[PDB]
Amino acid sequence: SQEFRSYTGEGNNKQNPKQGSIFTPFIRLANPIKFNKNGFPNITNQPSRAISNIIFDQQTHIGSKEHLTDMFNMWGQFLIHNMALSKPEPNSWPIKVPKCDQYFDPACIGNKTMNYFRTRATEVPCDVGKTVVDEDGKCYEQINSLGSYIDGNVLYGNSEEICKNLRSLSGGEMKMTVTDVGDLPPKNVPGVPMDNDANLFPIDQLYSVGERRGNENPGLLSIHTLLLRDHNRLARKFARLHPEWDDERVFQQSRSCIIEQIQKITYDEYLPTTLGSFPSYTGYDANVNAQVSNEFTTTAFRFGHSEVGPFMEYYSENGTRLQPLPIKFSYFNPHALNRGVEPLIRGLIINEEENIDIYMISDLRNFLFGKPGQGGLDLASRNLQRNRDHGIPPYNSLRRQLGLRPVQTWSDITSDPQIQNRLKNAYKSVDDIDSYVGGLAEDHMEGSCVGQTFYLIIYEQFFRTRAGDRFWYETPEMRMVNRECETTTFAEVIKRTTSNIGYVQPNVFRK
Ligand code: HEM
Ligand SMILES: *[C@@H]1O[C@H](CO)[C@@H](O)[C@H](O)[C@H]1NC(C)=O
Ligand SMILES: *[C@@H]1O[C@H](CO)[C@@H](O)[C@H](O)[C@H]1NC(C)=O
Ligand SMILES: *[C@@H]1O[C@H](CO)[C@@H](O)[C@H](O)[C@H]1NC(C)=O
Ligand SMILES: *[C@@H]1O[C@H](CO)[C@@H](O)[C@H](O)[C@@H]1O
Ligand SMILES: [Ca+2]
Ligand SMILES: [Cl-]
Ligand code: NA
Repeated sequence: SQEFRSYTGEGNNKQNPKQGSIFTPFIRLANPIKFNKNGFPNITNQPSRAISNIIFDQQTHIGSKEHLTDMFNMWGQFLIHNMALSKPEPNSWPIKVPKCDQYFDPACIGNKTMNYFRTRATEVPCDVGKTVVDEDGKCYEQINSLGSYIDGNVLYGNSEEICKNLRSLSGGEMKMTVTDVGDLPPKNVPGVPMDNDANLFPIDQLYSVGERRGNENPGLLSIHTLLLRDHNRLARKFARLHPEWDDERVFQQSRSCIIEQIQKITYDEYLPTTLGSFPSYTGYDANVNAQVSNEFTTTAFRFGHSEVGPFMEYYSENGTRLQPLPIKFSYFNPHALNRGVEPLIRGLIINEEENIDIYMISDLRNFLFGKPGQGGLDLASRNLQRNRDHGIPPYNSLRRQLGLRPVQTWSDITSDPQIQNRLKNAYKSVDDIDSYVGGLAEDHMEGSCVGQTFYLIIYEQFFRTRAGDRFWYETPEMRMVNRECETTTFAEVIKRTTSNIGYVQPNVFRK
């Protein structure tokens, strides 16, 4: 009776069963400032949408200075969906639109807003860890509505019941939609609630995968598809190798391989690209907590929104460039896979992404439901709100609490005058800068695509989600379990799972 991971994350740490499990408070690297959970946070800086217009506005293409690909940030978005979800409660703190905003209030009605709901929170002890006494006299911490471990929840769901509805229960395989253009994920699966944020298409047309927001964009769904194909491929092998294994055993052995495949790409390919390198595994530490930190998911790792390019490229088998799909048209759009995943994959690995800086494309920052005065969303604003919702300390306060030296003037953050000016325009002091905008404004660390601050927060998180993981693939007991897997590089998984994909570079995150 071999022991396999749970679907929720609990049981991973023997001494602290719930450690890292779903629906548990986030960790803090730095004390939060009072965020007044039950009301609005007391913010003296400019509102989120103002900071968005002043700092994040983008009018031209910059292009990744590190020469990274769209596939790189598709994995980043795929990676975070394995780790953290800040699920909101019906606790409304709307985003105020400045009067006369050309994108959300051209008629100059100064009461226009964008929907925002504060993250689920729970009362915590005031004399434990890094918290703060809220303005109502109690201490609160935000709740991670997802397992903190990299455990394939993106494919298999967050519980037994959801998992056994996504899988065929035959040969240990996952349900799939067989089509004229390869195998695609399933649809209309009972018990698998899928997100429809943009609400362009009816939910019965969305694909049913282990992660609610899997339909967010097609490039994300494509990654889901290939790892599902690779899963059913391994299940057929284990079925032939071990005919005595029932459906449950073939599935788990296949699930175990895919989890290892996800982990290996992250720590052998993704992180060395993000941070320039990464130390080698040093063994499981039962005293390390793998739980996600509030600053990691809220602040540091949200850099990807800066790097998303405006267009999604499509290429055919013979290498011809097809009509690019603009991001704004791809939000929760299953039609993007009508011609299979191969045309997307080709575009993702060849097309260079956007630079990680203060600028965010307008597909994300100025997305509209229709006319310029009725509805829409601003991802830059949502991030600022979330940081202020969670009580992320100011830029210089965070650095101090991370063991870094605080900045003294604007030039200490960057030499680019236009960045300096936009910071002067948005904030009157460096000690008023939001950690999110400050870390983005920093110069990239040597060999990295992020600044010193974000570098430190990201490095600190992924050290723990590896060291604190009892089922980490590099541990002796897990090399034994996964002795018949076929874990390779991401580029080779693509070839294994695609039809006539064409040329694929070894590192699909670069060039
Ligand atoms: C649409 C969105 C994306 C691309 C078209 C996109 C992309 C990324 C990348 C590439 C990331 C990291 C490398 C990344 C990180 C995180 N995102 Fe995320 N993202 C899109 C849309 C959203 C939306 C909407 C949210 C929630 C907005 C809000 O906070 O109100 C979002 C969140 C995050 C996030 C926080 C994780 C969490 O706890 O939910 C990241 C670390 N992304 N995105
Ligand atoms: C808001 O913060 C300012 C200082 O940042 C403080 O003077 C003021 O009293 C605070 N307001 C509330 C309602 O807490
Ligand atoms: C905002 O509230 C309603 C929105 O329907 C609007 O009629 C009203 O004029 C606005 N309030 C102002 C402008 O003070
Ligand atoms: C093959 O290449 C030609 C050349 O432009 C292109 O028009 C056609 O769509 C391609 N068809 C494929 C790859 O099936
Ligand atoms: C915070 O605390 C309770 C414990 O009583 C949790 O069950 C729940 O998540 C709430 O939001
Ligand atoms: Ca950018
Ligand atoms: Cl500098
Ligand atoms: Na997880």
